[PDB]
Parts: sequence; structure tokens; C-alpha cells
Amino acid sequence: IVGGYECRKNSASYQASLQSGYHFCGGSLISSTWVVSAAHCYKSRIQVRLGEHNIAVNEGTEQFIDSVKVIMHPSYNSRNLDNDIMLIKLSKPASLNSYVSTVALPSSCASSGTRCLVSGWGNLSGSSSNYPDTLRCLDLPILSSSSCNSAYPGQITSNMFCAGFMEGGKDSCQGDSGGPVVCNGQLQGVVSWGYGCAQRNKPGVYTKVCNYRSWISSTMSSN
Amino acid sequence: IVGGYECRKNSASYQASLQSGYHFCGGSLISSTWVVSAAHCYKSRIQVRLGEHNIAVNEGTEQFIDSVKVIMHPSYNSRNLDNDIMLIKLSKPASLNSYVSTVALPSSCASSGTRCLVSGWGNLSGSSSNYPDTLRCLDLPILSSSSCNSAYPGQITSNMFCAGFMEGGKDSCQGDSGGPVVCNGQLQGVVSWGYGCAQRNKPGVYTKVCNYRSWISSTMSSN
Amino acid sequence: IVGGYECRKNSASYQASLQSGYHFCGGSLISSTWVVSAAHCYKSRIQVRLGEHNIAVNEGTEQFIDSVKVIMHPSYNSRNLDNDIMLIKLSKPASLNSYVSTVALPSSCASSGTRCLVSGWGNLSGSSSNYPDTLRCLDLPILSSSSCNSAYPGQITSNMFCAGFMEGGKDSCQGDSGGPVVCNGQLQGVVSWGYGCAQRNKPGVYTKVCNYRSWISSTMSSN
Amino acid sequence: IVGGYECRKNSASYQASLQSGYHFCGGSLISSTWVVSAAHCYKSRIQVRLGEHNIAVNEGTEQFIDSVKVIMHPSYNSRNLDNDIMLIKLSKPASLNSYVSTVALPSSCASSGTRCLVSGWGNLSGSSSNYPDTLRCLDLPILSSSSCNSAYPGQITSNMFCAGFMEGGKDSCQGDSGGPVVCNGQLQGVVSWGYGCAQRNKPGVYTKVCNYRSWISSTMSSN
Ligand SMILES: [Ca+2]
Repeated sequence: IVGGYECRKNSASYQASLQSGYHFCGGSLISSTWVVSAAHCYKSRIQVRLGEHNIAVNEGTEQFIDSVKVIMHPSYNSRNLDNDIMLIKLSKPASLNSYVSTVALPSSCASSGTRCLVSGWGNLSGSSSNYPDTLRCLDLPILSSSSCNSAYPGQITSNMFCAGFMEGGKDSCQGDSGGPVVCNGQLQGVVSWGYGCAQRNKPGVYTKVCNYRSWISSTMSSN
Repeated sequence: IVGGYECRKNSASYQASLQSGYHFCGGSLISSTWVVSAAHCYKSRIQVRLGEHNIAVNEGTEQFIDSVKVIMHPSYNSRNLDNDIMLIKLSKPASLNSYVSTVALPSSCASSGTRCLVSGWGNLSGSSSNYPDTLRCLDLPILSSSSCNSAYPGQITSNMFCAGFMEGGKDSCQGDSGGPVVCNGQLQGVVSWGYGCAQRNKPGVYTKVCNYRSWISSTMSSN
Repeated sequence: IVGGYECRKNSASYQASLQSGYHFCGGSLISSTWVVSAAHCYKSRIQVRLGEHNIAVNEGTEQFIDSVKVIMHPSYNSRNLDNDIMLIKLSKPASLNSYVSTVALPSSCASSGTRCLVSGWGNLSGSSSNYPDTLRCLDLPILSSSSCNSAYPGQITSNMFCAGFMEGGKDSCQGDSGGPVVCNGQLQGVVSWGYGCAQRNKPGVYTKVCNYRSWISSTMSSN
Repeated sequence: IVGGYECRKNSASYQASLQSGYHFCGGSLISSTWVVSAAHCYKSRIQVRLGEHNIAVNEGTEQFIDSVKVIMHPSYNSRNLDNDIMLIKLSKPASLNSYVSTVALPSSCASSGTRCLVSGWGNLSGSSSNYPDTLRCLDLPILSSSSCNSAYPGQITSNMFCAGFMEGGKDSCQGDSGGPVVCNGQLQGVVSWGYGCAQRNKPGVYTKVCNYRSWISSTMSSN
């Protein structure tokens, strides 16, 4: 996360890390058995890590659970990262407690100006590799489609929204992919892509989770 | 354009003029070698003029590039103007510069109420014929399907949308056909037809370019 | 390759394809037993295809040779694609002829403005997935370090260079990775990355091969 | 390690933890600047942690050094894990002493019956995700080729050996990968794979390090 702050101990307890083999992505817990992440972080076998804020050391709260099903969106497109969302079913349910909680699915789509929180263990800089051991947090607004489309002309689909700062300086970054953008208790975004990190007029692009409410429901109900 | 203004030197720089001695239609530059226009403006050999917004005062501003391929949509229907879109391949690439730029192809359709810009050297009047040497611009909204269908019952296909003002007064007009309707740096419409110009309850009808993103991409890729 | 042309029969005969699983990358033949490509195209076992022009049909000119060793650069960084170069040793020598030839390694780094040729069977479109059957070629210049750095702020290392057109319209694209940039008969770049394809102010970024001349010699001698 | 014991303080002072935020594989120090691990543990940037048996406590003895080169065996096959060995060059030399020492390379291959020591911070359970903070050790014998091949028909190559107990109960496990099997002061194996952990007739399979004495020696001498 570039220009964010370390999350408080009690914050962001829905946050998951995925060991997609040896690649790292974030994710978020939406029920005791299901995790959502970005489809570009796919691997057929993933270990989900929960209840962690400092990944370098033991805090006693950690839960490591392997996936049993990994379901990429049917129309995920690796060319432009359209429909960059995936669901992971855990082989055993997570034990919810203070450090491991679920985040609610969106009831509706959030509008521009809604303030949200993004979180992750990704890169702290847009010109060098600096990765944190504690989870970082960042408050940011959803930006208008006019802003989003003018920042990335011809690249933004209906399944994407931009969030962050056109002046740059604060953004999600590499390693945050798959992680949650939560607005008023609901999961509205999945960290997906951007050009560089925290550059002016290049805000982050997030998968628009409120477009997938039926798909996520349907998939959980019958898998 | 009826009821517009002279375009600011920087706006509408993606504007092309289709000529064969006379300039008869507009178009827009989507890459250094491709122009999109309206299929009803078809001629087998077209000289494309790029440059200065004033087509009379030349001082080496202009570039005149001949067409090497002109491809109408395969299902263009001249009775109702369905699929009124065409691509023109330039025999040499345009010099992109302060006068000449490209517009991006849409990755999503625009919604009713998005504000857009139309431009052209067409007729300034809904009563007389009076044509400008300086490119005119008009800011206009996309209208809802219900208003469009109310205005032209049984004549709007899914490949058409209405834009403009139901009160009349401001509209594109004859000679503007083939020209760009750009919303948030993206080509959303091609000027196609209407009943008169700037009449009450007869808004301009435009080819809905977002329905052609795959046909445009494939035709450019393969030719 | 976006905006390029079909390579002549006899040109680019140093071009290889790597069927690295279901990943396809380009590569180039530098001796009868060694191929150069991008480290991000790595797979443990690779089938190298040589002498191809049309990859969809049998041509009577192909040599299909399996790798015996695949050696990524020791400091390849998958996070920012620094040192994106790999050497592949063929399990038997290729027979060189009019269709299969080697390219020379660089005696020096090429300067801005040198005209080069990039080739590959990657995507023809920056707005859709359209892959060719026949090998495509594109003539392009090496750009200045300042243009490259302003196109990709904070991301360009000394082991990378940009080549192409700041105007967009012509570029290499997905699937061209690992393929050759040859300037005056010497291999100067390996197709590595870019944001989108053929967009304004986003030229391709290429691995700077002239930085690896001793590594390539030493590796070929020790393996 | 399933069924082992916490290593004595001087035991396994050649043990390395490979980290990328979290511990993900083991390794062993073979000189002040080189570490051997398993190629399936590859990451392009690794932090090597040496000198402390409790992975979660910064108690004192610890050296944390970043990798500068990561070199997988050139013919590593990810499919069957043949030649599952990798060398990591350190950016700074490690200080050797009572808590950090090197392990000798093998001068000949160990035979069946040789008793050896495996170590790691891997999973403690073959049915649960259970990871230790303190380094575990397990004394185990090399098994015959016949036992190895009847346990894993058609999957054992000449570059692999089995070690452990055919009755099960004691084995290395996930997270121990890349770590050392030392016999009579020399590194004979690298933890590579197995079916499950500590299962009956499914002993651990290890990379046969005595087959790579020349490759390790030339690679260290040319990089
Ligand atoms: Ca062929």
C-alpha cells in the first residue's frame, strides 16, 4: 500500500493472504468457508492464511487452511483483467473470533465519493521494492467514471471502477492484488490493476464486486 | 452543427474530413492509420484531410492522405441506416501532433445523461444551407431509449441512440454525418441521421459504437 | 504485433516459437544449439519450433526441437521484470538453412533513433484478442531514456529500453514476449512488457541484451 | 517435521530459513555466501535468515541476508521434480561461529542404512496445518532403492532417494522443503516431496545431492 498506515489490531480482520503456490495475493473472508480474491492470482491449490496482521512473526491468532475448490469467474479475461474475481472454498471452516471475521457482500453498488478502506501487505513504493511485515491500511474515495475513463481511455470495462487520488501519492500496489476495498461494512472492490503505483492521474482499478452478487450467491449455494 | 460554437483549438483534434474535391462527411482518427465514419458516406476512393479546424486557411497544417481500404459494416442497410458504420484505412500513417490526435474505442457503452461532444463542418441551419470553414462543436447528452423511441417510433434499432435536445435548437445536421460523438475521451457515436435539424422532438440519431468494438478490432487486425 | 505487416519469406529466419506448456513465447536462435527468450516465459520443459512462417499449417520448413536446459538470468526479478532474459539449450543442433538462421549478439548497445525490426505471432490488437497465423514484422526506433522514463515513471531499470512510437498505433503485444528486436543484424532487445498495446505514451519495454553479452558467453561455455 | 524433537542448540547450525515476509522453505549454508535449497522453492528475491532456532523471536544470534542470485538446476523438471536443487548466492557473507556454520558437501553417496538428520520449521502434522516456532530435528535412515521404488513405482529417478520409515509415524512435511538431510557431517539430501506426511509406505523423497558435486562446484566458481 503506498502512503497508507499500519492497520490497528482490530481492523481488517476479514483479510486473508493466499499462498497461491509461492505467489502472494490478498483476499477476504465472506463466510466461514468462502474467500474472494482476484482471478489473476489463481492456482489450482491455494493455502489461505487468516487472523494475521504481522506475517513475519507468530501472534497465536493465525489459521492456515487449504482450498478444496478454486472458482475463477467464467469470463475472466487475462488480456485486460475484465472479471478479475475468484472464489475459494476452504476445506474446513474458519473459526470466527475477534481476529478472523467475515465482510458483508454489497447490497448495492457504491457511488463516487464513498470513502472506503483498502488493505494489504503489498509494496510500499512505486519506484522500488519495499514490502511490509504488518498489514497496511488506506482510506480512499471511489472516483467518478468520468475521472476513471479519462485516466485510462478505452481500458475501463463496466466491471471496473477507479479509487484513490488523481494527484497520486497514495494507492494500492503490487502484492495487494486480490485484497478488499470495503465501504461502509460491505466488500465493494477487489484490488486488480493500475499503471505503476501512486502516479498522478493513474489511480488503482478495482473489480466492481456489486456486479457479481448473483454469481457469488449462486456459487456458494451450490458448491 | 446547429446552435454550437467554434471548437477550441485543442478540442476535437481527432476530427477527420472525408473529401473528393468537396468535403462531404466527417470521420475520426482512432489510430494513425484508421478512421471510422458512417457507411452511408461510402465512396471507393476517399481523400482524408486532417489538420487545422479552419479548412480554408492552410499553412501546411493539413495532411491529405488517400484511402487504401474502405470497409462498410457487412450488414449496413441503407433503407433504415442500421449498422451505419465504416472504417477507412489510410495509405500512410498520419503525423500525430498538436493539431492531429486519435480518440479511443469504448470498452463500455455510455449511459443516458452522459455529456458528450459532437463536431463537424456541416450545416449551421435547419432552414437555409450555410456551411462553416471553421469546425463547430456542440455539447450534448445521450437521451434515454424511451425518449428516443418516442421521437422515432419503429425506427430506432439497438444499434442507434438519440442525443441532443427534445426542445430543439441545437443539433448536428447535413454534412456532419460520419463525425464523432465523444464522451470521456471515448468514441461513443457516429453522426447518422435525424428528421431535419434542431427540430422539437426530433433529436439526432447516432450509430452506437460500443456495439461494434469486436467488429472494429477484428477488421483493423485483419486488414 | 499491432500495426505491423507480414514478414517476407526469408526475413526473421532467426525467429523461434517456444511452446512452454500452453504459454507461447517468441525467442531467437543465436547458435545451432542455443535460443534466447524472456525469463518470464520460463517453463521446465519447452518445445522450440524453428523455420515457421504460418504456425497453423505444415510448411515443409519446420524443425521442432525439445529443450535440454532452461537457464533464467540469475537475477531475474519477477516482480518488476528486471533481467528478463533466459537461455534455452536445444537437445540436438538445428540444421541451418534459408529458413533457419542465427542472429548475431550485439557488439555494442544501440543508440536512440536506431531503426530495428521486432517480429512475432502475438496479438494483432490493443482492444481485443486477435492472434495471427503468419509471422508479423514491425519496423520501430529505439526511444530516448527520457521518453521511456516519462512513459513508465519509476519502473524502467538500466536493463530495459523502450522502442516504438510515443503516438501509439504500432507496437509489440501479448504473445510477442521473448521475441527478437534486431537492429542492423544484431539482437538488441527481447520483447518483455508494456501497459496495453499500441497506446499513446506507453511504448514497448525491451530487455537490453547488450548488458548480457558476457553472461550469455559464460553460460554457453559452462553448459 | 512429523514425529521429531526440538533440535539441540548447536545442532543444525547450517540451517537456513528462506523468507518472503513469511518462512516458506528451508535451506542450508554451504559456504559463507552460498545456500542450497530445492528448485521448487524458487522465488526471484529471497531473504535468508540464519542463526536462530526460534523463527519467531529476534533473540540475538540471527543473521538476515538477502539473495543476489537464485540459480535453479538447468534441467529441473517441475512435473516430476527431477533435479530439484537450487543455489542461492548471498549479498553479504555470513559470519560463521557456534550458531551459524556451513555443512560439508558430500564426497561420496551415502548408502542405505546410513542414519542422518533432517531439520525444518515445516508442518508438525500430516492431517492438520501445524507449524512450529522452534526448529525440529528427526533422525532417520536412508532406505534401499527397492523400498523406494516399491513405495513410489515409476516416480523415483536416479537423482532421488527415500529416507524415513516405511511404517510411517516420522517424516519431513510441507514447509521443510529445501531443508537439509545431513549424514556424518555431509549434506546428502534436500527435502523434496512425498505423498502426504508420515504415512505408511510413503516415506520422504529427497534430492540426491551427491549427484551434483561437480555442478555445485562449477556454479559457485563461475557466479
Ligand atoms: Ca507451420
